[PDB]
Amino acid sequence: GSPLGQDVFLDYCQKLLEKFRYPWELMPLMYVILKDADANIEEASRRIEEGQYVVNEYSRQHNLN
Amino acid sequence: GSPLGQDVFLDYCQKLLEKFRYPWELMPLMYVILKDADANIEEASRRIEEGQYVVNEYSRQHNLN
Repeated sequence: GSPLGQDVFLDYCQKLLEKFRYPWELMPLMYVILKDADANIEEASRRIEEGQYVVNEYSRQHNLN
Repeated sequence: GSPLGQDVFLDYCQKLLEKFRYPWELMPLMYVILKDADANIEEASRRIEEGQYVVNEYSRQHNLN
């Protein structure tokens, strides 16, 4: 019923958290992102990445001049 | 999206960013979360919430504060 399945989950977060070196308070975010990407960092990172670029891109196109 | 497919998306993001008062640098995260919750803040917030509690909870059992 509840093996490491959860522990690993937080472990990936700490890793996704390390991959993006996010602060310790964004664990709830890293946590959800993985909940969607089946918890697969490689599959979860591709989202954040697009996100980082996505958001940044939205900032490049507009350059907030 | 070219029409109101992406813009709305960032709108929810900025809103989710406001609902949780997250800094402006977590738009890539608020962005992904919405990507999983059909972009519906209500369905997306429920995850974060469980997340905040989830992580916080994991912080109580082990007592990390």
